[PDB]
Amino acid sequence: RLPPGPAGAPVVGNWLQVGDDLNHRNLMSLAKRFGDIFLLRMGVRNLVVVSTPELAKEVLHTQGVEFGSRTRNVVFDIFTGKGQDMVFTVYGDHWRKMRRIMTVPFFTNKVVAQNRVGWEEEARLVVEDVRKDPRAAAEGVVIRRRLQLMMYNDMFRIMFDTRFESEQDPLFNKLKALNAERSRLSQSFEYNYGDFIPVLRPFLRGYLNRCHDLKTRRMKVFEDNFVQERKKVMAQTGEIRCAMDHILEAERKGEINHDNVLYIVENINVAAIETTLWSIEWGIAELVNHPAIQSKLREEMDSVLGAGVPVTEPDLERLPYLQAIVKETLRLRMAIPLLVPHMNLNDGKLAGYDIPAESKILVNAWFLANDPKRWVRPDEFRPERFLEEEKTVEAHGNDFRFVPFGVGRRSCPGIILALPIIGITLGRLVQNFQLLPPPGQDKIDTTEKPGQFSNQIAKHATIVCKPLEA
Ligand code: HEM
Repeated sequence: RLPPGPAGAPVVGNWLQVGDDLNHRNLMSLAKRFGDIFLLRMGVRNLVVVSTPELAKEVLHTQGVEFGSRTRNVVFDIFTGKGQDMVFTVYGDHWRKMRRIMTVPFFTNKVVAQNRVGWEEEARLVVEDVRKDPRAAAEGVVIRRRLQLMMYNDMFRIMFDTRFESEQDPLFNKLKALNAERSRLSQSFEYNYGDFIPVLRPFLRGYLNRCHDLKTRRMKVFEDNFVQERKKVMAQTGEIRCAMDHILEAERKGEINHDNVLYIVENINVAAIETTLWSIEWGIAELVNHPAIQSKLREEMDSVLGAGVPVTEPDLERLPYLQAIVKETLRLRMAIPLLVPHMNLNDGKLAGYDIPAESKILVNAWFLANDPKRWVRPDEFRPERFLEEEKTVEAHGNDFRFVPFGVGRRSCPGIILALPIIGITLGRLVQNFQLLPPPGQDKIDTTEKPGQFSNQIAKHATIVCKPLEA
């Protein structure tokens, strides 16, 4: 009836057997013991993990409604207003409304066309700042730091038609720290006792007070420094000139309330910025460690675009090797490796097993994308696979082995923004630098740090960026 799994113990369930760190690696090991679908009890919380494309199809597509909700806990409830946001809402009319209101301002080809030259410039500014850093060509630079500013500027250009001038900008650093604390508080293991053993919830008072205050400070910065300016600019310009203008217009029309507006901002800041950065950083690391692939990419852009001609968004469709490098980075180095948790509001069935209502459903998407029984040597960083035996497999999940952006109703709408940003950024870097390891090393250390939320390079990479002219 229930899926197989390790026998639990009273009130702790499997918590003390498996620990707090549930990631795509040790969930693979459990799948090796218990099969394509297995159950864990984290105290009172049911967790179901599926590890086949067939089961991903069931969770994401065939029963996409039945399993189309999100799990929450007392911490995420504070930050999302108990699902008054977009990401962490259950499936229903609220989610439909939010998803619809966000489509025109954020997630169309027109949004891409209106923002691509900003993305292209922010990428060029990364190159210029690294190009002038004396360390970059010598011991190397931790390039994700400058790329972080690029991601902030790309996303705040879309949201508010604004950017941050430098890594030293006070507002940029204030916002960065609030976003970091927002995610640290929601991803910390230290509140698990009160979620898994709910009778202990009173002892979380202090932790939850900390979450309240963080939300207060973070929403205040969103409001004071970005949202209120748009109301002012909207009134004086009389028009709708950025994504969040559309959102505020929906509030003015009475379709949403101001809390919904701020939760959209809250969502984009945790869903879009560091997430894209992880893939860019991973791709840089693998390009350093695969010089032949790096040179082949550089040759593609020179051949297709011409020498010295910068890559732009409309060029990506005629740079299939660049696109394949991006897909292979999302495959081998999938940085959101368990997607986002799904949840069934009502009792359901998967693979014939009964799934209790409100179970947390995890798709091990990294494993789907790296299963040696379903891919040709997935351990290799081989972008050519997406030009050869995988040449029809795309990032939007037409093949249920490769679902880095999900599939179906709860799939990532930001795919339309992430893919061009990654491609432009990697292309621009390779057009201007030889990407090399630091002098004392032959390779970038690509050891994973797998967690329930992200699969980041464990050590932020120090990259030597040697100008091609040097
Ligand atoms: C490489 C970068 C990114 C990756 C790999 C990624 C991946 C994902 C995944 C796996 C999900 C959940 C799929 C599921 O629940 O089955 C998701 C959801 C979401 N993503 Fe992204 N994403 C990226 C960038 C972005 C960006 C740039 C934005 C917005 C500008 C964004 C906005 C969202 C939103 C709003 C959701 C929630 C969708 C819903 O629950 O209805 N993402 N993303």
